[PDB]
Amino acid sequence: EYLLENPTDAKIVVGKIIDAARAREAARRAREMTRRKGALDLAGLPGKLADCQERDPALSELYLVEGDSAGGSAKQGRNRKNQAILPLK
DNA sequence: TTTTTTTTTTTTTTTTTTTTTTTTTTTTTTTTTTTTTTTTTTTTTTTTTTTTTTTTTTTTTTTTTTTTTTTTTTTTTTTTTTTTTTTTTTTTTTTTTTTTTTTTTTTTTTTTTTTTTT
Repeated sequence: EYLLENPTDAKIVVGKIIDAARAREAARRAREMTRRKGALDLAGLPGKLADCQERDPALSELYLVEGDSAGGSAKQGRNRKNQAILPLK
């Protein structure tokens, strides 16, 4: 409600947050985009992998879990944008 | 208000690589054919007393050609070296034991929908 009420202060705070995010992004290591597992294309990755939507590394995670039951428990609750799961045996 | 620069994913189809279906050659495997072993009995072979006329060894002496013999010069034998094979320490790898962590499959039964063939 406060953000909707105060446009100028909200814009100033958003500018500060964007500057902080840019400062965080500048220091990261150089990299390149990577294909991710998807419905239309699998990219030759395992069936057990439950990959994420984010194509950029440094904004994605891989959770190495112990089995298929733990894999399902972690896959049900996660963030599909960043987090991926690869259940071992 | 019109007009100008740049950015990427698509019209893409062709080159490279990968994956997936194939069928010549040395190593297994089932068959027939030839080496082994145990019984019957069977004429047949073979073990053992008696007699007998034989034909080769032992009295005695003879010689000659194999046994004496010495010596030259070869040539098999032995020495060193190195290579090839055999054989045994050494190491590596794999399997089994019993409590732990993880998973993965094949079929019945009915009813309805896709998904190919005719």
